[PDB]
Order: sequence, then structure tokens, then C-alpha cells
Amino acid sequence: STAGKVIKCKAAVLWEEKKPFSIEEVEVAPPKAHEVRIKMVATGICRSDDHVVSGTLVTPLPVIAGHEAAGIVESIGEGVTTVRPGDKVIPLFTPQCGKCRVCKHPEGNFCLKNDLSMPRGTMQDGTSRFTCRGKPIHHFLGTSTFSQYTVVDEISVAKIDAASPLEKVCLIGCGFSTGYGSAVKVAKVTQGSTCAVFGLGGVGLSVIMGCKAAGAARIIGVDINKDKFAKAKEVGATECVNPQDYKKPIQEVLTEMSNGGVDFSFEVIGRLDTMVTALSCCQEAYGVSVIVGVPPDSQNLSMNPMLLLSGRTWKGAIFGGFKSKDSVPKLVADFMAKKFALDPLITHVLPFEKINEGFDLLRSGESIRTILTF
Amino acid sequence: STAGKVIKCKAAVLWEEKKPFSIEEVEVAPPKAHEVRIKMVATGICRSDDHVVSGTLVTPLPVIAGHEAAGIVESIGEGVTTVRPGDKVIPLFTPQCGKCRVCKHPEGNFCLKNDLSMPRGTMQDGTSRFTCRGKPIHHFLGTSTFSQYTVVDEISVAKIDAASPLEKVCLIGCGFSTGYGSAVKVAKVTQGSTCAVFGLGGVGLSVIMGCKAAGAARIIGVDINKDKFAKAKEVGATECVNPQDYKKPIQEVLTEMSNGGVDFSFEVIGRLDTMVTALSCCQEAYGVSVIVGVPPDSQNLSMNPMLLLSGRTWKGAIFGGFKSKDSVPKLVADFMAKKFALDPLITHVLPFEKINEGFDLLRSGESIRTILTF
Ligand SMILES: NC(=O)C1=CN([C@@H]2O[C@H](COP(=O)(O)OP(=O)(O)OC[C@H]3O[C@@H](n4cnc5c(N)ncnc54)[C@H](O)[C@@H]3O)[C@@H](O)[C@H]2O)C=CC1
Ligand SMILES: NC(=O)C1=CN([C@@H]2O[C@H](COP(=O)(O)OP(=O)(O)OC[C@H]3O[C@@H](n4cnc5c(N)ncnc54)[C@H](O)[C@@H]3O)[C@@H](O)[C@H]2O)C=CC1
Ligand SMILES: CCCCC[C@@H](C)NC=O
Ligand SMILES: CCCCC[C@@H](C)NC=O
Ligand SMILES: [Zn+2]
Ligand SMILES: [Zn+2]
Ligand SMILES: [Zn+2]
Ligand SMILES: [Zn+2]
Repeated sequence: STAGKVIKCKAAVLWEEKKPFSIEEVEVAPPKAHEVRIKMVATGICRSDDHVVSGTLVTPLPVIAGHEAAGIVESIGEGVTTVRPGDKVIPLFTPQCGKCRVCKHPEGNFCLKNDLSMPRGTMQDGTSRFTCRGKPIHHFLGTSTFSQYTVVDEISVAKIDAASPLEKVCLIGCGFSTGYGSAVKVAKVTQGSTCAVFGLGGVGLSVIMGCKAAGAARIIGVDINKDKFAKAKEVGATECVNPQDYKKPIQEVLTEMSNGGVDFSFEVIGRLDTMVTALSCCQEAYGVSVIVGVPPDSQNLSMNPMLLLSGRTWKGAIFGGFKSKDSVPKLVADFMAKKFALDPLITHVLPFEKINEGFDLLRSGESIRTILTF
Repeated sequence: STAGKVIKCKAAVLWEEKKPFSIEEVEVAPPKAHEVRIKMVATGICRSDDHVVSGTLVTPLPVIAGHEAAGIVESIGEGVTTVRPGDKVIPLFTPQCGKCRVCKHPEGNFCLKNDLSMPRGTMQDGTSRFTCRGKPIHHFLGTSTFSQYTVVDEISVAKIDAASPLEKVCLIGCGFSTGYGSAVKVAKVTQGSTCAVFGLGGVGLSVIMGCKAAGAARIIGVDINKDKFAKAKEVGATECVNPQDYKKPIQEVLTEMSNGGVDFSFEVIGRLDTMVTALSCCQEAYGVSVIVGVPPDSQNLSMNPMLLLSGRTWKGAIFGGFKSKDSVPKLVADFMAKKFALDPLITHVLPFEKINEGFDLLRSGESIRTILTF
């Protein structure tokens, strides 16, 4: 019944950096050609949403953030062919247009239609579907899921299993898939290897799940918050280390523990120093290090290229390297088939209107994923 | 006739940085257990030997440099099994002990017995076989080929085909195998791909040959010395660009030329800035960039890790990733079967006594490889 009509609903608007989200009445326009309007069912609080608040990630403000979510299609614009009203869907913060050089490449997934490289904070057409008191509100990564309703381009949404539990599978929209894919697809962790995972939040735990799935023999978790260690061990870490406990640099500790360096390391925090530490702690001749964390905007790291000349491989990836529209439905199918677990990531569940309590929990160190429900 | 005796012969000794080599009489001790004394036949002048002179590459002085060579075994120490007197051999500046974790790894080649990471400038037993003016003289990478005779450890020498032409195959001891393998083994260049090669000296020309062997569709040579272009095209470059001809930075030029970035880029110069530029010019989502050049000692580069987060792979390698003792004889066999060419790399041939002229030719931009004959 709301098809073709403006919807008035509640959304969490970020008006300014370093402020709480503000629950506002917003107007959500109907979808234009090749756009899809979605009724939100669940959305995760990812550290990347916090990065918009802290200014770590720069994107036009004011904004509706949120990018890790699942919902049900309320209506479709003209020409939409991949979803229908009533379908369960996951919004895709990395699009899959299927036509650019990256979408056509066997390995690439950073589709050229992304809104990450030079953020505009709009729909593909350069405009917004959100207004608050006659003021346009920016979109975030073409998703914007901190809202009862959002509108996304068709290349930024995937249809998923009609029977999937949205309060869990929303994590496949970012944290799980990023961490799991970073291990299994980007690093290509091998059976019997030794892995080191820096940062034991939702994404790092998912990296551990991937390392375990790949048959790593040793998975060393690294975090300065020792409260994160229990859960890391539950999901597959064989040992955990807190750099604050040592009188020497943790790259040295890890090199000693691993008898000369690890096979695979992962930076899942977002600090320049831990990116270089994670590179250094992998074995100098054949080690691989994968950057997953998002560091502060426009800041460069410093490193000695001899670390690479000896034979190391350094790479990064977005969304675990998964081509998003192809992979998300398959990952949901795999979850339904009990191929991996999502409950270990979910520590808190709150109604959407308690979003700020959810961010308080993340910032305090107490939560992994808070899921916000509608 | 010389077996078991100290040999008096000529060598090019480097007494101090930034000075000419001194051609003088040295005493070369007989080989101890598991060592091999070699009569040198031919040695190339590689930019890395010049880096020892300039202090770009730090190794203990005084030293007998030279590492790209071929010769004939004069005698063997007790317990040597892999070569015999009279055998043609290539010294291996990257050893292959066969026993360490790197030698046993399918991908690694930077054997832990190397003298590169923490240079001692000795034999494996921590002593020197060279005396000059009554003083011990350091070895260089366990090779030291700027001498009529040298002594190497058995893990640092490979027996090659008895019919091979030593005045050519000395290049397999460094510059050819390094560039070729950087393409075919390290980057794993694919059929139909676009490559960019920064630096068109002997090693860069060998990278081109590797890209051609791999079936690259486009191979773009980059050099600030336009005199290098003609040879680069002869060996497979489809285009050459001089950064000095353009107003925009060359990574921008190359990104444009390649319709969004190259599949594979190679830094084959040894500058921090071109390492970052070569990384930047590979396609952001699936590009691969290989560092081959040796930069100034102890200096760090600065880069934005967003270059990696979008999906790029950055790696480096020593000696083209080849396990040295396994690979060198096979490379010689392939050369004898004309699977690749060495003549295009050889622009000058001089007697050993004219070593300083050979270094002048390199420094002036005139030569690719000068081969010194004994
Ligand atoms: N590449 C991609 O596509 C994606 C990147 N991200 C990024 O991944 C990172 C992790 O995200 P979440 O798991 O949601 O964050 P989180 O904040 O829950 O986890 C980070 C963990 O790092 C630990 N930590 C902080 N400083 C540390 C230090 N100096 N040493 C060791 N541990 C330290 C914290 O105690 C925390 O447990 C963030 O930067 C986020 O923006 C997340 C999803 C997608
Ligand atoms: N990784 C490894 O195992 C090895 C590394 N090396 C290193 O590879 C590098 C190349 O060796 P060669 O080919 O013997 O040296 P080379 O000196 O003959 O060639 C370097 C080329 O770079 C060009 N060049 C200089 N500045 C440039 C700039 N700003 N932009 C573009 N081109 C520029 C020069 O004109 C020259 O043609 C050296 O640093 C050497 O030490 C060599 C062999 C083994
Ligand atoms: C790991 C750095 C490799 C550099 C090897 C050079 C010095 N060898 C011969 O040119
Ligand atoms: C290339 C950097 C990728 C970062 C992607 C983040 C912002 N998205 C989800 O958390
Ligand atoms: Zn996220
Ligand atoms: Zn695309
Ligand atoms: Zn070894
Ligand atoms: Zn060399």
C-alpha cells in the first residue's frame, strides 16, 4: 500500500562528528528506476559506523549510517529484476554492478560503482532519498540501514533465503563475511598453518572462524583487552596474547612463539602501527599479511621495504574479497546449512531506538555485535 | 696443481665506500670441509655491486664484491658431494641449504643461511678465505666473484651443464633469473594481462622477457632514460614512457593508459618513491605490484594503506623467487635450448682488469650488462 508513496519513519541521523545519533522523523522517497526500498528488520553495530562518528572515516554529513543489515523489500522501482516486494534482502555496502572491469575479473570485488573511494553519500544518481525537516540527509555506502526504511540501488542489494533468521544473518552483510573471507579467500589460509589475528572484535572473531575452517593448526589472537580472549578461544584461537603484558614488542614475541614468524597475519583493528607489526610478524620469506582494519583518514604508515623484498606478501581487501551480490546469498545458504556460526558474535540485542546504548557498549569494550531490531 | 695450497691471484678489492676498486694481489685459502674453490671465468656488473660502492647496500668492508658469475671448480673440500673439480658452476648469492624451514617451504627461497639479512661477509663458518696486504678481506653474499679465484660454501654453488657458455650464463647467477622469476614465479603474470616495468636495466629487461613468456598482451616499460627504450621494445615491451615527458605523475599516466590500472607492476630501480608509484599504478581491486629494486639502507617509505585495503597485493622477492640450487641448472638447460635470450642484456665485454671502466659504463647510463672475462 505504501508503494509509490513517501514514507514517514524514524531514522538515526548523525548531524555532526563526535555526537550521539539523533532519532529523527525523516521522509523516505519512493524508489526511482532500478532502486529498491527496504523495511529494516535487523542491523548490526559495526566499528566502521563508529568510524563515521569519530571522523576516522570521512563521508558527507549529515548522514544516516548503518551498513550491516537485513530486511524485507517494501517496493521496487521501474526496471528492477533481481528482487520483489516481500523478499528477504541484505543491503550490499560494496555493490556488484556486474559490468565494470572489476566485477568481470575473477578475483576483484571492489566494484567501480562503490561510494567508498570518493564518498558522495548519495544514490547512484547523485541525489538523496532522505529528508529531515526539508533538509537532505546523506546516504552511507549506498546502504543507510540505521532507519526503519531505506532505499538502495539494485546493484547494492541481494535476495536471500526466505526462511533465513534476519536477526542473525544481518552479520553476513559485513562483519562475518569480511573476517571469514579475509582468511579463506584473501589470505587463503592453509591446513596446518600458524595464524596471528590482531583485534578480537566481531571482524577478528570471524577471521578466526575462517582460519579454523581452513584447518590452521595455531591461531594466535592479539588484543589489548584481555576480556576478549575467552570468546576468541571459543571460536578457535589456540592462544591469546596481550601486548601490554610484555616488556618487548609483540612482533618479536610472535616471531619467537612461531619459531621464526607466522604463516598468515591479519590486522583487524585499524591502526597504522599494528598494520606494520602484523606485516613484520609474518615469516620473512613466505609470510602473508592481510590488512582488514580501517585506519584514520589520510594518514600514511612508515615501513622498511626490506620486509617485502625478502619475500613477504602484503594485501588488503574490502568485504573479505567476496563479490557481494553473488556471495551474500550463498553465505546465507551456508549458514542455514550449519557451515558456520553467528551466535558467538552476538552479545547484545536492543530495539533500534536504543542505538546510542549500542554504541556505548561497543566503545566501552563490553560488546562484540549489538543487533538492533525493529 | 693448486689443490691444497694457498693461491696468489688478482682480485678487485673495495677498501672504502665511494672509491674505485683496487686491482691487487690477494691470497685465497684452500677450501675447508664442504667448501668449493672456483676459478672464475666471467662475471657481470650488477647494480647491486655498485650499491656496495655507494653505501646503498651495506655489507662489511673491505670486501671482494661481485656475485653474478660463472666459473670452473678448481678444488673441493672434504665431504663435498654436489660438484667435482673441472665442473662448470654458478655461485649462488642466495644459498639453498635444503634443510631450513624456508628451503622446505614450497614457495620460499630466502634460505635462512643467507648473508643478506644481517651481513657478516664471511664463509658459513664465520671466517674469511681471503687475505690482502696481510689483512682479512670480507666475502660478499657468500660469492665474491670479482677475483680470479673464490671459495664458496657448497650450499652456495650449483653445478651446470658442462657445455654451457660461461661468458653468457653468468647472468643466470643474478640479473636474468631475478627479473625473469619476478615475472613468472613471483607475480605469476597471466596471459593477456597488462604489465608495467619500472627500470629498464638488465634486471628490468629480464622482467620484460618473463612477462612476454607469460603471454602478457601489453608490457609498458618506464624509465627516465629514453636511451633504454629501444632495447626494451626488442625484448618485448609494447610501449615505453619517460615520466619526464609528462605533466601528471606517472602512476596517473599509467592508470589512464591501462583503462584503470595495470594487472602487474614491477619496481626494478631501487627508489622509495617509485616503489609507491608502482604500487599505485596497479589496478586498485586486483592489481599486483612486485618490488625488485634495492633501496638505500635503513630508509623507510611512507604510504597510504588504503592502496592495499581496496584489494592490491604488494610483494617483494630475492632472486626472482627461485630456490637457487634447484633452479639455476634448469635455467642454464633452458638457455641452452634457447627458451630465453641473454645476448640482449650484454652490451659490453671487458677484461677483468678494466672493472672500473665497467662501473663507469653502468653509472653513465651507457651499459646494460658488462661481462668481465678473466
Ligand atoms: N576491510 C573491510 O571491508 C572492513 C573493515 N572493517 C574494519 O575492521 C576493524 C575491526 O572492526 P570490528 O571488529 O567491528 O571492531 P572492534 O572495535 O569490535 O574490534 C577491534 C578490536 O581491536 C582491539 N584493539 C584496539 N586497539 C588495539 C591495539 N593497539 N592492539 C591490539 N588490539 C587492539 C580492541 O580491543 C577490539 O577488541 C575496524 O577498523 C573496522 O572499521 C570492518 C568491516 C569491513
Ligand atoms: N631483488 C633482487 O634479488 C635483486 C635486486 N637488484 C636490484 O634491482 C635494481 C635494478 O638492477 P639493474 O637492472 O642491474 O640496475 P640498472 O641501474 O641497470 O637499471 C635501473 C634503471 O632504472 C632507471 N631509473 C633510475 N631512476 C629512475 C626513475 N626515477 N624512474 C624510472 N626509471 C629510473 C635507470 O635509468 C636504469 O635504466 C637495483 O636496485 C638492484 O640492486 C638486482 C638483482 C637482484
Ligand atoms: C631481499 C633483498 C634482495 C637483494 C639482493 C641483491 C643484493 N642481490 C644481487 O643483486
Ligand atoms: C577499502 C576499505 C574498506 C572498508 C569498508 C568498511 C567501511 N565497510 C564496512 O564496515
Ligand atoms: Zn562493517
Ligand atoms: Zn562493478
Ligand atoms: Zn635453507
Ligand atoms: Zn645482482
